[PDB]
Amino acid sequence: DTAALLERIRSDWARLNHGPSAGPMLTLLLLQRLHAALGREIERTYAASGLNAAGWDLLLTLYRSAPPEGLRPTELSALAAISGPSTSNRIVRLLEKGLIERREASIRLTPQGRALVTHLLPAHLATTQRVLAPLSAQEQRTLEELAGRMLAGLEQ
Amino acid sequence: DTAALLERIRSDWARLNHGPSAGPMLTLLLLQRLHAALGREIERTYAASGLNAAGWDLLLTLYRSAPPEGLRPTELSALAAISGPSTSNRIVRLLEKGLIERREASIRLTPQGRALVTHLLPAHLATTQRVLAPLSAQEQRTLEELAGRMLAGLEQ
Ligand SMILES: [Cl-]
Ligand SMILES: [Cl-]
Ligand SMILES: [Cl-]
Ligand SMILES: [Cl-]
Repeated sequence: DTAALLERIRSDWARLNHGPSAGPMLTLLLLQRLHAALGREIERTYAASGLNAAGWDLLLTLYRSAPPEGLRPTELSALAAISGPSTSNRIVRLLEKGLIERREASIRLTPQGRALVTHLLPAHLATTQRVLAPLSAQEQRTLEELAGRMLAGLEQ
Repeated sequence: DTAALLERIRSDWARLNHGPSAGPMLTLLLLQRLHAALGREIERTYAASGLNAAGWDLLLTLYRSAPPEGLRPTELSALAAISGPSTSNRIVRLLEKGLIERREASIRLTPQGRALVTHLLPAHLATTQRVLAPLSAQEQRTLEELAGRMLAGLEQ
């Protein structure tokens, strides 16, 4: 908790120097902690509906980005916020739960899946704005730029 | 990939408006994608040693932050970058693997655990600097501040 013990972690890294700065290690630690904390907040929107983060992401991505016929698996992953083994049986599970359907693959929301997102979105949108709220307009755009810029350097 | 389709995702959110801006949703999507991509890069340091992200984090946190007697479970979680169900049997597994030991709990590196981190750290440190490399001194510190600032708002 806090920046309480960033100083402790900073001085701990300094002891490893035996005769450069700790910024990069601290910055990544902070983003990692931020990723977890953001997870917690965003989760509340849909935890009671029985969804997890991978499930909500897939549903929401279809809601915003699927055309009426749906999205194919390549497209879908390219448009979703979350990828990786974290998302292994998300489609299987959501099919199971009646919230998405297939057609010819090609995936879309069922009516129950769409009403569900429609009902949660206002709170998801509220939480999204609330977690960024400590930051101004510049700052938010700056965060945007730096993240895109870092992210660009790694996308290969 | 790219900012190629941020514009697609931005116009997709705009269609949801029926009569505010998409920044927050895009910013969080970007941090989420960044978290995954960073994961991939950092992973290479220790994937061949058989570690995963939770395992490496625990070992490294001891390396930098444990005193000679080791760290108790509260302390350890407070000093580590990663928390949550992601880290459930990390201690069990690392004990199993001979890299950490207990004593009276209280956890520390075994000699094999310490040599392992000692050997990987240079590459972990290299990767850490490399993924932040697209950004300047200001920028890195700015990212640091904004993340801490967001993270502070959520730590309760
Ligand atoms: Cl994140
Ligand atoms: Cl999204
Ligand atoms: Cl991250
Ligand atoms: Cl660390």
